[PDB]
Amino acid sequence: FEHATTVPNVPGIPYKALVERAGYAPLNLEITVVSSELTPSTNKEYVTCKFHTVVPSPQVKCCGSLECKASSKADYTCRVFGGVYPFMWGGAQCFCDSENTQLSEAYVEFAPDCTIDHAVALKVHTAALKVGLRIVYGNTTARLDTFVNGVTPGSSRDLKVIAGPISAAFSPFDHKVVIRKGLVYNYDFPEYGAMNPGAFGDIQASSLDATDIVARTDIRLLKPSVKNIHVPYTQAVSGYEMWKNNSGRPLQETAPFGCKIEVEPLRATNCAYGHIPISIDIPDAAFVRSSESPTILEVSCTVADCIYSADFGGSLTLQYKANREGHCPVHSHSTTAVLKEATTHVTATGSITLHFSTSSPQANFIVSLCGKKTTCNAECKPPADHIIGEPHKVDQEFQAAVSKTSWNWLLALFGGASSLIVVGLIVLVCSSMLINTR
Amino acid sequence: FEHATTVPNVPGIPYKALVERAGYAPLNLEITVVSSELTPSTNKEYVTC
Ligand SMILES: *[C@@H]1O[C@H](CO)[C@@H](O)[C@H](O)[C@H]1NC(C)=O
Repeated sequence: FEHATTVPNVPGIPYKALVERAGYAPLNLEITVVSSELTPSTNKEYVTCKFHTVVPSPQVKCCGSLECKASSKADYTCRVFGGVYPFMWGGAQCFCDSENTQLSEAYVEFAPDCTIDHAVALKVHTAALKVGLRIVYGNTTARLDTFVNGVTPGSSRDLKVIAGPISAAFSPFDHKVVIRKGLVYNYDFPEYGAMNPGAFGDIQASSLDATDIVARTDIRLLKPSVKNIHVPYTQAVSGYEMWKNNSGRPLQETAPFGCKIEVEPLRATNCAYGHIPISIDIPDAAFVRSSESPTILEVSCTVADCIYSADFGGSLTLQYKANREGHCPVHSHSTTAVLKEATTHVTATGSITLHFSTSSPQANFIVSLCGKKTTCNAECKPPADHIIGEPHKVDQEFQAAVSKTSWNWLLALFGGASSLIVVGLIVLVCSSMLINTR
Repeated sequence: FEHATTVPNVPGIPYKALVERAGYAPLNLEITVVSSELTPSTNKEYVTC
């Protein structure tokens, strides 16, 4: 048999649901979402890091002329200078008064340590959600893991189960993301092929060890002004360090709904938002015929005490009269309250206590014991402790916080002035015929 | 759990009170004032004889 149900997408909060079939006792269905896994699609854009300026030994032509030549190295900057007079520890290296000329070229390359300090800029899209479910029926447990899409049933014991699609899509990831040393940042990294000195992504490479690099970082050579040989270079500060200084907080301290984010797939995990519609198919053999199910008679409630607490602190008692020994299932059909146990032993005239949680002070609802029902009600109070860190609001509030006494107060407050105007019009027409008498 | 009371300051008169918590059976609580003790602060002015 196939049964459909909507469950909140949140870990550690089981959901109880029943299946009704003629001739078969109701079967408890417990559904738990063990862990969420939001894994989006990503395409590496480029990788950047701190760079390092190669300053190769300047070329010098003694007493002759020379010309600059371009090269394919990244940020290559070449410039000639005439009138130079190179000097070294050995003294003069060229000998001609101002005829000699020196050519200086510089370029940039990623520093070796980058091999571990690299930062990769990624583009994200088409977030996909994966849910792991545990289903309990007839004190039998089964596991599965399925994509949220409602067209790819999972495989578990050759059982097909379908989930989703999500009610409202949620994704903490933004179109442009940055990764470095296990940390993820939100940032609009410049597109590959576009560079801006003194900012993130001033050195860009397709791969960490790509021989081909493209990058401009505003290197301008200077005319030598010292006796000995020396090539003076001036350039802007590396952009990667500047981003590092003010990069801001990572995404672990900004993701809503407490998504725990792992880098290597770059996926969020174990966060809650939305409702999952799921259709579960149970084998028929799992069902038990009502003939062998225990028969109960003369059931009733007694609310020993109930506390309108966030945690599961409400108590209840049920009194039953039966004839056969066995186990029968129990449940609360009112969404505002959820029980704790699903099945209980049944005796000839036994009574059993149960634990339940509610999201309203007026705890009034219908509780099904085995195949029978019993309506019953009581009043709960707010708790002394108002902050706790355990599963809360097993059912969301449904504007049911209004108490029965408050309902009665509001009902009695309102009066029928409309009836009074109607009576006024009626007596007015009566007076009208009276005037017709006069 | 914290629970407050007002008791008569007098020895040999036990006071019985309860604590109410949902899901917990009521717990008796007996308070007895074994002996009072009032000590004032003093200074020695002088002595005579
Ligand atoms: C499950 O419940 C049925 C009904 O009482 C019982 O016969 C069966 O032994 C239970 N199975 C386990 C593993 O407890």
